[PDB]
Amino acid sequence: APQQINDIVHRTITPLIEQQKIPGMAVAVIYQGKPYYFTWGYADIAKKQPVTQQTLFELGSVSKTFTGVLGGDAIARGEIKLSDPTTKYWPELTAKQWNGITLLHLATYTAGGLPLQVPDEVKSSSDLLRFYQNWQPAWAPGTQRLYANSSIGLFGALAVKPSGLSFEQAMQTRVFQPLKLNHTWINVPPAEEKNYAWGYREGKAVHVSPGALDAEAYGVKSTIEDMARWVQSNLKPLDINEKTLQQGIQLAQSRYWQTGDMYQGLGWEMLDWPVNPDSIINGSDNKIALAARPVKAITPPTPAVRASWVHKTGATGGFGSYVAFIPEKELGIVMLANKNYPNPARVDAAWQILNALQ
Amino acid sequence: APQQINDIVHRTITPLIEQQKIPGMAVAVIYQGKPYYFTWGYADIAKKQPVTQQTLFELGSVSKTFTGVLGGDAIARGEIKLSDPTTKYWPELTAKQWNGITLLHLATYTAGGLPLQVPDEVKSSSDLLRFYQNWQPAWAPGTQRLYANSSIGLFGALAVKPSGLSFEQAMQTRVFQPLKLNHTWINVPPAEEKNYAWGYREGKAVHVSPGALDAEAYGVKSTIEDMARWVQSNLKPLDINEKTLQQGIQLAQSRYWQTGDMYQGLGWEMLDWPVNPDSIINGSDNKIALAARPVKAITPPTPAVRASWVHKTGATGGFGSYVAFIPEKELGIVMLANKNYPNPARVDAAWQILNALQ
Ligand SMILES: *[B]([O])([O])C1=[C]C([N]S(=O)(=O)C2=[C]C(S(=O)(=O)C3=[C][C]=[C][C]=[C]3)=[C]S2)=C(C([O])=O)[C]=[C]1
Ligand SMILES: *[B]([O])([O])C1=[C]C([N]S(=O)(=O)C2=[C]C(S(=O)(=O)C3=[C][C]=[C][C]=[C]3)=[C]S2)=C(C([O])=O)[C]=[C]1
Repeated sequence: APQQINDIVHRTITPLIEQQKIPGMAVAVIYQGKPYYFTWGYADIAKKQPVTQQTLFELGSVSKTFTGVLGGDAIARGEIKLSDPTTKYWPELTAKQWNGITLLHLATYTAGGLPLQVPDEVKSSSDLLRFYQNWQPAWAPGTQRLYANSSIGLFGALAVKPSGLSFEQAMQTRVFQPLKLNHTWINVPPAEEKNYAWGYREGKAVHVSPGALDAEAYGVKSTIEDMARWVQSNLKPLDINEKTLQQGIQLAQSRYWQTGDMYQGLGWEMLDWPVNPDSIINGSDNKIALAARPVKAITPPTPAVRASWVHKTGATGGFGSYVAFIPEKELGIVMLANKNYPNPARVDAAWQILNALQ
Repeated sequence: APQQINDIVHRTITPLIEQQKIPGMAVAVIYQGKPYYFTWGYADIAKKQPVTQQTLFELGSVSKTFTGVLGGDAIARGEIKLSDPTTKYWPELTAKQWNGITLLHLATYTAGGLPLQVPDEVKSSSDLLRFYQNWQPAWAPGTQRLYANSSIGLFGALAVKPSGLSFEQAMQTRVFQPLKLNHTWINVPPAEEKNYAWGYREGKAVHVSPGALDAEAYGVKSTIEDMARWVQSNLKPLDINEKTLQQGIQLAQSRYWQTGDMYQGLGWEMLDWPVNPDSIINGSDNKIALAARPVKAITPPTPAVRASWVHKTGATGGFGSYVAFIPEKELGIVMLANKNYPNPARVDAAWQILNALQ
């Protein structure tokens, strides 16, 4: 634990925790490829359980990065193609608005306005079918980006159909296990409930509620150690043995669309490095990250760029997460909290830390 | 070499040499990853110099597969992007018709009708510039594929621009050398002239003549063992130590475009395996291969497919070549002759051999 890293992390995080009134937090800095952990506060306030390197946190939409890589792995396996029509994998989706909507569009939120949330009324496979059949796009495919669980969520469910495996079974078998993420779950096992931190919203202990496509859009829970390992994997996919998984990670970091100084990947979002702090800090604010924005197509997509600031924010009703890394510097960071707080604060703290380490 | 291979090669190639009256020939069959060589006739009729594993043949447009991989390597290095306008690498190309024409278009013959040949009168950099500034499109970019030295030739020249290296130096240091192709040259040095075979056209001995963008479009000369090595590298790039070259080879085999049952890559052309022999055999006829055909964009490109028949025909006034391989079966073949005989005959022979072997 070099003092250099120790000081910047504590000087940055300590004030953050107090200002935002965060109950518990865990941080990992990947420096020169090695991980360094830090923890604060409580996982369970009621029974004074502290946050440890084994505490499980709800990742919220950071889960989308796993979904993007799983999809990319299915592509490398030749099971699917981003160029394939959404109907090729779900024939019963006969409504005319689907005609030219591809898996690429679903994966990158550019299908034409799929909604941020899948209605709570949707549950059955049938209910899900009606939802997408009755949906009316606002724009043509590939013209505008609208962040949505309905898009990437569907991408995830369809990308695994050729496998014959459940989305969960495919994730654990093709991503979790190969990478040694032995404490990363879509469904928390009874044996791990003791490590499952509680989330806090308005002082109440809460856990994410079940919902259609939850696993594919915001259902993963992990530890700071597994997330650090997840970061190292995305930092240097070349060190991964499973050929298709190595390839899947590279595809998830490719640049498919551009809006402003931001590039959309599969789950991951990227910006050229050196990046402008204000661009990423102010860009993370929901009011901006959730808005409808026209996109320019990158034809063909740009293969993962080493000199990039790769990241993803994530939240549930009671948790707030953030992951960011720079492949070219072999530097990265993970911040997990059992309190949902402003994205700008997360990104500012991460920037302050990584910029200080180079 | 196993009698299975010796048997099918001897019964297929020897009759071919007799029928086409080929002076000299070299064939290499890659079986289960290992190469086996066969040679016939003379490299130099007068002086009766035999064809050996050290004989250099002019590859013709098979050179385009090298240009494609060098281009792919430059992409992997982050020096260029296929999405970028052609004018970004050639600020001098200001004519309005070039707006919208990207490196991708140049590399895949989809620019809009760039001519098959660069006029013989065009020599200087000055001649080249006004030639391109004066070119007028037959179609809009990205709509029709017209095989041409003018397109891929310019792609090659611009692709190495960022490196500051010459095309020959870039190719030598980034492709030939890392793959141990120690007897492959763009410009044959004095010490290798005794191994440089003569081509034959109407009985007269001939060598390819100099021309604008020749190096980038049809200027490579190689031996049968170097080419077998080239096939092995393209068969399984995961065995290549140089990261960017490994990726560059995989990029050259990606499917950017589709016309009929064939897909256009960077230099390489591919078809799904199993393939209809009649398709590739008749499709090889220049009456077809040199004709414009509408293309369907593959958005985004499909990463190199293992179950593919990958190939490329090549010829000069005195030479005829052919290379083809099937990644999924670690099977491939190289055919070099110092006589330019019909493409369909080359492809039929090659299909007879590989189909008998797998
Ligand atoms: B992702 O973290 O960007 C994300 C995830 C979800 N699904 S969820 O069930 O995890 C919930 C998140 C919230 S929230 O208040 O953090 C939020 C964040 C952004 C936009 C709206 C609400 C409450 S439940 C959603 C979702 O369900 O809308 C959105 C984004
Ligand atoms: B490529 O082999 O498909 C190719 C190469 C060239 N350049 S070249 O200077 O090597 C010449 C080739 C010929 S040719 O008669 O073998 C031929 C082959 C295929 C199509 C047309 C002509 C004569 S010079 C060219 C070119 O036009 O210079 C075309 C294709």
